[PDB]
Amino acid sequence: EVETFAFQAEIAQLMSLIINTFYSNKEIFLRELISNSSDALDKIRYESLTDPSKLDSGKELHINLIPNKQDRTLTIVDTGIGMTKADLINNLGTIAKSGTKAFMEALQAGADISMIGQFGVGFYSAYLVAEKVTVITKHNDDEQYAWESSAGGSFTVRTDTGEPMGRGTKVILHLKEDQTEYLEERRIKEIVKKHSQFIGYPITLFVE
Amino acid sequence: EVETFAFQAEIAQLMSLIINTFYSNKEIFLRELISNSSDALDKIRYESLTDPSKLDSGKELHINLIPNKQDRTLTIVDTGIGMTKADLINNLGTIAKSGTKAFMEALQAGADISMIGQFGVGFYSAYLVAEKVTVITKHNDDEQYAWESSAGGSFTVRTDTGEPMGRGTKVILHLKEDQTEYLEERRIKEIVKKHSQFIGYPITLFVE
Ligand SMILES: COC(=O)c1ccc(O)c(OC)c1
Ligand SMILES: COC(=O)c1ccc(O)c(OC)c1
Repeated sequence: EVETFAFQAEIAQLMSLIINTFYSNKEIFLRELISNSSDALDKIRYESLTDPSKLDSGKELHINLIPNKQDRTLTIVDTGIGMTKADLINNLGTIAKSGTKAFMEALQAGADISMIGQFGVGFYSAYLVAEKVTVITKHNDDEQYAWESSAGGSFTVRTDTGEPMGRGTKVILHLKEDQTEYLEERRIKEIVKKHSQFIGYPITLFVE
Repeated sequence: EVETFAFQAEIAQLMSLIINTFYSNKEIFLRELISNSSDALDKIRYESLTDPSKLDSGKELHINLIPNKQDRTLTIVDTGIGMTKADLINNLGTIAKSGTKAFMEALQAGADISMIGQFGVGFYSAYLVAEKVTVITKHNDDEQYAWESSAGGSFTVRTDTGEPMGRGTKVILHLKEDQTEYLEERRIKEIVKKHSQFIGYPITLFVE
């Protein structure tokens, strides 16, 4: 049982701007997703300070990067707070409609695509490299869900019955055919060291 | 009725490090506080998406900067989410104990004080310039409280009976005697334009 939703107009415009603008510095998508993971891990850590049972669903707070050259996917897994169904539908827990407005203004006023995360909409930079993005997520207060979108104006939500994850978010990037450099160990290491060296959680790059 | 609490050891060490290290670039405190305000304004905006009555306590989302040369105070007011008493006691809603550990590591590994906000403890940069900091805060789910600290290991919390604020946080910076440049309109404008030009809420600098 799949539900199909329309992106808000402003988010659909932001997505096609990302997909359609000539912009070579695509590697910033990973920085953006790891930061979001870091924020989600901060929120569950904070909750746990006053309610340690919040961590019943898994105590280890970390980030895994899993390339798979067969499936052509790069997956970012965190054991952060997770998202509820309502969070997923509301632009994955973000204020994306006003974040998009602020980002658009900035882009006229001289800004570039790499500053996207300053406007709270760094998630959508996933579309610099992915033809399709699948987000599996489990929050303590809800069931496990899968969100999916290949852009074009709509996303689906379904309850996910695949591999239980306990708590956190997996962002599965189905990479565009010319973006397979982001599955190479060397290149992912370079990028993590470049843009994500002061993240306060361990980041494990899986090998194949 | 005032309660006096001990800072966690790690926070007390972070504070005296801020107070005691030779570091000229003190102006970053304002960037750090405005960002925290921006995050708080993002959280109430998000909550309001699905429950517009959240905004009953005030619909305008913004930031005010109020210098007062008489009192020698610079106050940053936001109409963000606010903090509960429990948030105030738990390091003002932050994961400051692990943020301090990550920041300390980074400072050995070559980092400088200006990167503090990357470790989620930018609030404490207030002590680059303030001999004392008072935080008045009102969350929808709680009463209005005042938190206060001149560092030295302890902070107080009291319910605040002064001017009702509706919803949000006021950070009152009692500036060190040699830090009065941060009360000059020109200097605050310069800093806001330098470090806080893509904040997605209006920032009003009051005049005297
Ligand atoms: C709370 O939201 C999250 O847990 C979360 C985590 C990772 C992400 O890449 C993400 O995109 C918005 C959201
Ligand atoms: C939710 O926390 C807040 O609303 C908040 C707002 C402004 C600040 O400067 C701050 O320091 C921690 C916290």
